[PDB]
Formats: sequence, C-alpha cells, structure tokens
Amino acid sequence: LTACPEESPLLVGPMLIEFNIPVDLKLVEQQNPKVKLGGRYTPMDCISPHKVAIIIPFRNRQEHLKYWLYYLHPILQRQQLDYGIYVINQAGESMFNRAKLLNVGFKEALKDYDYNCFVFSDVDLIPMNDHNTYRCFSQPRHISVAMDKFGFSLPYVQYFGGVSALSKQQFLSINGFPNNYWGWGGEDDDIYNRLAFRGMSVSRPNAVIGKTRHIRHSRDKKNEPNPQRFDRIAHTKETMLSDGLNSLTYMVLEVQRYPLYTKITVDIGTPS
Ligand SMILES: NCCCCCCOP(=O)(O)OP(=O)(O)OC[C@H]1O[C@@H](n2ccc(=O)[nH]c2=O)[C@H](O)[C@@H]1O
Ligand SMILES: CC(=O)N[C@@H]1[C@@H](O)[C@H](O[C@@H]2O[C@H](CO)[C@@H](O)[C@H](O)[C@H]2NC(C)=O)[C@@H](CO)O[C@H]1O
Ligand SMILES: [Mn+2]
Repeated sequence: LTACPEESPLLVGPMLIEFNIPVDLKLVEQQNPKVKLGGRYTPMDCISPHKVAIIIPFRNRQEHLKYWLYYLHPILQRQQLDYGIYVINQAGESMFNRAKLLNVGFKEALKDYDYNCFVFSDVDLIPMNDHNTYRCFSQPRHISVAMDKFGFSLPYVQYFGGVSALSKQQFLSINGFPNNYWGWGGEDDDIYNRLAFRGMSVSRPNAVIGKTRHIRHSRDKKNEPNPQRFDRIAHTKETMLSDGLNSLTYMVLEVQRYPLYTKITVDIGTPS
C-alpha cells in the first residue's frame, strides 16, 4: 500500500447540509459499512498519515449527534483519514465544562490507538465542503472558519471556537486545555491565548471551503455564561502551567462502543 495523495481524489466539494430531515443511525450504519465498532475507520487502499481522533464534548445532545454522525462519517472517509469518533459524555447535572471534556477525550482516545492528531468538535457543527480537511497542520488549525451562525464571517480575528485541530505535540506544548472554565464562554479564547504564549499561530482554510453549518438550538440549563470568564482569559499566562493536562482529574464511569462512535461517560467533578 502506497501513501494516500496530498489531496483526496474522492472529494466532491460543496455539499447540501440540512436539518429538517429525520435521522436513523441504522441507515447511517448501513450506508457507511467501512465504519467499524466504535466509529473507527482506516483507508483500505492507501496509507494515511493522519491518525485522527475526533473528540466531541457532550451531554443531552443526542439529536445533534445523529446529524453529526450522518454527515461527517461519509465526509471523513472521503478525506482518507484513519480516524475514530469519541463522544465525551458529562455525567451528572452540574455546570457543563466544555474544555475539560475535551482534555478527557485526548487522554481517553490515546488509550485506543496512537492518534497523532486531534480534532475537537462541538456536536452541532457540520462542514459544508469536504476540502475543509479534518486533520492537523504545521500550526494549530481552526476549522469552522465561516459558520452560517456568524454569516460566514469570523466573529472576531482571534476566534478559535467550534471546530479546531491540534497535533499531539501542539496539544502537549500548551499543557492541553484548561479545566477551570465552568459554564459557557472563554475556554476557547484561553486556548487561543495558550497557543500564542507557546509561540504558535493559527492555520485556517479560506472562507469558502471553511463554510460550516451550526444546528440552531436554544440554551442548555447548567451551561449559563461564566461571569469570571473575562477575568480568566486575562490571566492565561499565569495559569496555563498549572491548569490543564497535568492537573486533569476525572473518573470514567463507563465506556460504550456503538457502531458509529465510542461514548465515554465521565465524572469530571464540580466547580469551586
Ligand atoms: N441564540 C441562542 C444562543 C444559544 C446559547 C447557547 C450557546 O450556544 P453555543 O455558543 O453554540 O454553544 P453550545 O453549542 O451551547 O455549547 C458548545 C458545545 O458544547 C457541547 N454541549 C454544551 C452544553 C450542553 O448542555 N451539552 C453539550 O453537549 C456541545 O458539543 C455544544 O456544541
Ligand atoms: C456582542 C459581542 O460582540 N460580544 C463579544 C462576544 O461574542 C465574545 O465572546 C465570545 O464569543 C464567541 C462566539 O460565540 C465564543 O466562542 C467565546 O467563548 C466568547 N468568549 C467569551 C470570553 O465570552 C467576546 C470575545 O472575548 O467579545 C464580546 O465583545
Ligand atoms: Mn452550538
């Protein structure tokens, strides 16, 4: 087997993404036969250099996940990636912690395979063009550059939320993500500040290939805006050495393999 081409010849480009449609994972499982237990997939006709672990922070977002699985599996396969899908389900009902959930995904995914790249994706964002490759680059990669929710514009130049990707080394270089952001907002700006503090830049696909759709939804109880968020992002320099992968503590309550994804239910503590 030879290494897959730099660009995949299976790519179609712009695709039609809609969410009025109903989804059945059985059909999805059925439409995507190459996808093995736990949502793992490896190219059978070429060797791919990207061993990607796609991490999804999660809690009470099953319908969104269904659409995510429905659209992304066919896409990822076309991108000729050797990947796996990890849904990090937060147990309990205390304040949501997006970033800590992502750190957990990093540690748990490594237990399965030697992934070298990590894509962190909100459950409700779907790429509109398969040229927007879900892998890592020489620089941390911001993937959802043109979200319809923001009218295809970056809400602000340093925006690093939605979907992003960090190689195993880039992730390790910043001590992973912070564990101290409970509730909505800021965790992603902290991460962006971490990158800059370790001397890195952000790589992005152009605004046309980077178009992506966000599933319109309402607020989730227990993920209200975090008031101390402004104060935390202004002090990232002082807290990133101690808050992150090296201070990460959680408890896996269960690991369930579903055909389209591995679901890891975890107790990540409470704020204080
Ligand atoms: N205009 C309506 C504003 C809606 C306010 C809710 C905030 O919306 P967003 O900024 O998109 O974030 P989110 O989509 O709520 O949270 C980010 C992501 O974390 C995850 N997430 C967050 C909260 C929750 O209860 N469950 C969950 O699974 C999920 O992957 C989600 O995609
Ligand atoms: C009205 C306005 O422009 N508000 C800005 C905020 O939207 C913005 O908050 C950030 O918004 C992103 C888009 O949803 C979030 O991903 C991000 O977490 C959130 N950050 C914080 C700290 O709340 C901030 C950027 O710091 O600026 C406001 O002006
Ligand atoms: Mn959302």
